[PDB]
Amino acid sequence: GGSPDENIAKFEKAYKKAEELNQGELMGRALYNIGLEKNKMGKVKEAIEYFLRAKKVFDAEHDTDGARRAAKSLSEAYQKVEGSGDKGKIFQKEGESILE
Repeated sequence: GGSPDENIAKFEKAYKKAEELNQGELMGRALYNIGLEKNKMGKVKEAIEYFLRAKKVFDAEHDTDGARRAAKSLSEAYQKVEGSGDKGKIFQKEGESILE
């Protein structure tokens, strides 16, 4: 297995590991990943929460990149809050994992 909401259960543990270390870059990315999992399951409004909280922690770190990155995924979500998906081919893909 490895369902997105079940992956969140691990990412919340990983968030607590980020949080005890107080490393808001990691704390932001943790909630951001959770939000991506929500968004792909159709939990758009739940995705918003996690991208807002992720972004908020990036804003504290002054990492404007991750703040805009969470806001970009927020834009992806807000389109589905206005026109929920819509009958059309949205060119989606996997999360940018260029982590060597």
